[PDB]
Amino acid sequence: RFTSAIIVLIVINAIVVGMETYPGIYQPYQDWFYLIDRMILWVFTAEIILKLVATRPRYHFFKDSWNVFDFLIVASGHLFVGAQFVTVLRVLRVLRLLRAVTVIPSLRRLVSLGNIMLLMGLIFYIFGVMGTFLFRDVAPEYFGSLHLSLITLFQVVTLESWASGIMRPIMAEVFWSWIYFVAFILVGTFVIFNLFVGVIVSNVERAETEDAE
Amino acid sequence: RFTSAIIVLIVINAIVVGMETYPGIYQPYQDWFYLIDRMILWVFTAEIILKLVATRPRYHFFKDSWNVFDFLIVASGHLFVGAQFVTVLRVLRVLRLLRAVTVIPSLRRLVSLGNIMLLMGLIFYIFGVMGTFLFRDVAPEYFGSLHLSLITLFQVVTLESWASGIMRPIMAEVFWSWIYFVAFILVGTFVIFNLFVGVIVSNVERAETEDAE
Amino acid sequence: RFTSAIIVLIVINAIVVGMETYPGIYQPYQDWFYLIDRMILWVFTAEIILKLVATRPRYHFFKDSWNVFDFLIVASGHLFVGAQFVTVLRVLRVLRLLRAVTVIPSLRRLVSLGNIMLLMGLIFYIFGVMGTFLFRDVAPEYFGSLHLSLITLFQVVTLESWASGIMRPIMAEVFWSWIYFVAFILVGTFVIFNLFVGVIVSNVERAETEDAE
Amino acid sequence: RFTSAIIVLIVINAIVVGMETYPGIYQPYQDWFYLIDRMILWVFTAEIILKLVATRPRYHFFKDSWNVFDFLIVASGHLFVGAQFVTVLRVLRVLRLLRAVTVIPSLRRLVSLGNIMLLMGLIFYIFGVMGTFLFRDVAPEYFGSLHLSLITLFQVVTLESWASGIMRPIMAEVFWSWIYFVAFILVGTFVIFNLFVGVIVSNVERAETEDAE
Repeated sequence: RFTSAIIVLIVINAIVVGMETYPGIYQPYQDWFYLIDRMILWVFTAEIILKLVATRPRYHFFKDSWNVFDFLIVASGHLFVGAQFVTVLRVLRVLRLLRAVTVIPSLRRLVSLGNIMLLMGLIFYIFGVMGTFLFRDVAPEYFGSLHLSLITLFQVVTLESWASGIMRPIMAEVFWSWIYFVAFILVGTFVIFNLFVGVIVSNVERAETEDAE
Repeated sequence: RFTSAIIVLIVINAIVVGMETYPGIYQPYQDWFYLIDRMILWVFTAEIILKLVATRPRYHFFKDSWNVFDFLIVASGHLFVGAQFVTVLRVLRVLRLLRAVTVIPSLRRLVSLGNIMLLMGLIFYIFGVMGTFLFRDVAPEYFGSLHLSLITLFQVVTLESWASGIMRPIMAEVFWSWIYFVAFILVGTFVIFNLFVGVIVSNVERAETEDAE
Repeated sequence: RFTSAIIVLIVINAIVVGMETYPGIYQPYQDWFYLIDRMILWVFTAEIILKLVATRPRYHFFKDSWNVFDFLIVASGHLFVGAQFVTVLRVLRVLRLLRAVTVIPSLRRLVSLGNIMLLMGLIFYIFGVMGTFLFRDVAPEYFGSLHLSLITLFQVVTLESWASGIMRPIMAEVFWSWIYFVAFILVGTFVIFNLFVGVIVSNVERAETEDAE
Repeated sequence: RFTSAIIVLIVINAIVVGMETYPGIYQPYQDWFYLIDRMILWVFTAEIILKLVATRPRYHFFKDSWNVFDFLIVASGHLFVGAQFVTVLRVLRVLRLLRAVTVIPSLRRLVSLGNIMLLMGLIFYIFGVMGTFLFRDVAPEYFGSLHLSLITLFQVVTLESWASGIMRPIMAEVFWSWIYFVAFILVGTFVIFNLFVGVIVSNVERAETEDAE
């Protein structure tokens, strides 16, 4: 019943945080949700404390990642409303909704690429700098800076409005721009496909390892 | 021949409902399709009744989901044209075209995510509220409300016009907006891929279970 | 050498057809490509005839689909330039480039859904008619007609500009329009994924059947 | 330590090339990065030379593709700043960042379609020419030329703004244009899916061959 009680509050406070967003609800029942917040934080501190002793020596609790998360989460919520950064700590309190992941199984269940990731990162950097020198002057919004180039090239990998929005217009100035992007799309696309082809093989392999165990 | 006769009418009435849409056809042969509708509903009531007795004791019919569906469908079509909600019941009559699914096999053949679905739902809620507070004032159409945020964030997951349509314009006001969406896209995208990676493993597993049976 | 000779011409005439497109090239070497066309058609008729006798009794040739294709293709190209439909037959001549598929292996190599396809078709028809009645008046371009609805709903399945281009604007008039499309997208998307999940299982199964053979 | 030393410089020069992009940084520390470039090129020439002798007889070095790449890369960087094409050789120097791929394993690890690729290429050519004759006059930007048609048809395969951006507008002039594109999309899409269905089967097969070895 302990866990169920906690999971319940999480959902309850979770829905309340959404109500706290509405400026309207805030005028009438501003305090009501305010107090309920103080109450939940308290019950959670008590919960955390209990768990601490029960975990085994207090140490073990600090060993578990899920527990430490719940600890840190509650800690931030504990910090007085006022503070150097009243707002940030105030907003980070919403992170407690993440408690839902820890408290309930399965979710945690769901929650080998580095190599390819690094290669791709290198690729983006290369084309990012090249693109900047190639279209920054004429297209300052997209290619103006290295960071602007990074974001635009990420947009093209997602293939969102790459032609109509980016390439077609750029071709007006530079007819050969297609030479730059088509190849980029091919390489980027190709890697992504292989990446997936690799994640699933490791997936199926895990299934077999599971049967062995 | 009984089933074939029924499947035939379904297709016939199915094509007629499409004709009933055209205001033009309505003027000339309005009545012709009108009468054909009354006739089909009748033959279907007779059909349903027959099935009821044949199913075994009348009970069994009420046991089958496909049969109950056909029952409820026909029932709605039975309700007099006029009624409190003449229109709704009148439009719901089109649901009888769904009879095609029940009557013919295979279709029914085609017709383990909850966990991930819940996690994602939680995620959208979190970002939905955050986005509302972050861009609602400046971007009332997209972020104005919690529900508006939900729809816009769903659009970005589909990756449709996220950059050109949403992000680029939002960056004008908030340059850091990219920090909010890129991460969102990664998380959302990542889950989706894993979700698929899981549905297919359960799929292939079913294939093996089938051979065992 | 016979086949190689034929494959060569195909590629040669194939490149020529592309040149025949340019109005410029047409002025200078209009005749040159014109004559080369007559020559190739002739050599192909001779080829077809030879094959006919060689196939075994002439009959067998008419048994093979690839051969009949090549036959029909050449036949159309044989029809005099002038005719009732000088243009159509003239343009259909380009179909001979398809000879490349027949003549060369592998291509033919590359070149269980019906059930789902039918279900989906039914689905589109249902929503197509519903959409027409729902937004045709206000949105005649997209929903104006049943066929217009079909094309727009196909666009949304491809997920191309569904929100920014279609849904967002439609919401201006109808705020609940999202209720109609989101569900549509889910159903359509879901089926597509399962469809793929099925094509690949049949694919892998074929691989195993191949090893058995 | 030798390799680590080299991998380090690569990353260091890699970050410097990105700084060399900024016109601002260029004014203050233009020379500083300039000299560091000369120094790295030197250490790399020495590196290449050492490897040459160590490879076994100098020959073997010239046998390895990775080594030859590193050789050619450095060679271009060696060419004096000034030259017939001062700029091109100057820009190609960035290719040395590719050294990262050679020097570090894994990347190289990541780095059976021809048949389908050829078929698709043929397909694009066919539709490319047809599209040109069909919409070039009215739509010169998209269909104006054979090459313009190629790029636009590639855009539609990516499914980016095909309807809203291309098809819808084209329908204004030609209502039947949908007949041309829908089929194109189906064929192109279908092949792509099968292509993937084939790459992964070869992938999984390699996994099995690996266990055999």
